[PDB]
Amino acid sequence: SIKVECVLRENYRCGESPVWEEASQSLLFVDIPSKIICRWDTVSNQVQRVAVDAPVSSVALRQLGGYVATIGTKFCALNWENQSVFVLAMVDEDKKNNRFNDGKVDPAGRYFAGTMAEETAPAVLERHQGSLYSLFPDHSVKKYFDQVDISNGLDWSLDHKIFYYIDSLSYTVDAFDYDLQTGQISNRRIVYKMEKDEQIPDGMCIDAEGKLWVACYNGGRVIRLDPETGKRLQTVKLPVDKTTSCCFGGKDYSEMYVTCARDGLNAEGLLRQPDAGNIFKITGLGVKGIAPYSYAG
Ligand SMILES: OC[C@H]1OC[C@H](O)[C@@H](O)[C@@H]1O
Ligand SMILES: OC[C@H]1OC[C@H](O)[C@@H](O)[C@@H]1O
Ligand SMILES: OC[C@H]1OC[C@H](O)[C@@H](O)[C@@H]1O
Ligand SMILES: OC[C@H]1OC[C@H](O)[C@@H](O)[C@@H]1O
Ligand SMILES: [Ca+2]
Repeated sequence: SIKVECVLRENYRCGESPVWEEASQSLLFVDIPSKIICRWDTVSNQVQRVAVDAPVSSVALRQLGGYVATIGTKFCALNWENQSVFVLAMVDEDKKNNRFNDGKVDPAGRYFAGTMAEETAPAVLERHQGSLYSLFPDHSVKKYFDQVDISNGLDWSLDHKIFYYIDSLSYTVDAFDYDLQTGQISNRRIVYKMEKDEQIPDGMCIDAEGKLWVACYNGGRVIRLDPETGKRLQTVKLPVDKTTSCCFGGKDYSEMYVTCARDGLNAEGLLRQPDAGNIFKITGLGVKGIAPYSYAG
């Protein structure tokens, strides 16, 4: 029943931030070092790209039209019709060598995204240089906490009272109390401790049953976690090791899309993993996900 299929063979260097746009039946994502925001029309099977001038680490839908994205250390807005990209807000202005990493829109339309020191190789970087931010609908930015190694996967409970969060080099999935009307968070705690063979926790999405799916970078898998118990429910393996993120999409959010990377693989690794950097689809998981929220500014 569970089927893993490589569905887009474009060999991205580090595919990240998959988000399903049901209005266009398209998958949006980024290829970070390639400095492109990608939109894959799954019907026509055509990919369109917007080139940007710095590494781009996440993309989200913008409610009023178009898209938003994290490029370098700037929150940016994109009009797809004119390919125009402009800055909404900047962060980490006191940092020499930082960039945004993962980001996602909360259930009130705020664009959460966190930063990291820039890497020279995978997970080789200055420690604790990142912070978590959110871009509010009025374009102001809230700073939540600092000392982040690599800001990564994040999502919100279905009752909108819990915020789930991954700093990759903590090797844990954490939770906070979260207030929907204000976007405030409180009382960080560990919810899941990654096993050795699960490697580095990367991207994460919630499903319609309130369980969490986490992409395991270097672990060649996604895992399903119960945040209520702190236990793993399921593991699904993929034929690429550097699985970076996941989201639900397609008909009624019943299909999972998984991004991955070829950056960091040596000659032998590339040969063992011919689909490194491609987009995968997983069907038959037996759960559906939920629609992404759109940025409200
Ligand atoms: O550290 C290697 C990779 O780990 C996963 C991060 O999301 C990505 O930005 C980073 O480049
Ligand atoms: O001051 C009370 C208010 O504090 C903020 C909460 O989001 C709101 O629901 C509550 O009513
Ligand atoms: O959302 C389900 C659970 O997720 C983990 C949180 O630490 C816990 O407080 C919450 O009840
Ligand atoms: O309520 C503000 C915003 O919250 C996110 C929703 O996806 C968007 O439609 C809404 O406009
Ligand atoms: Ca990531």
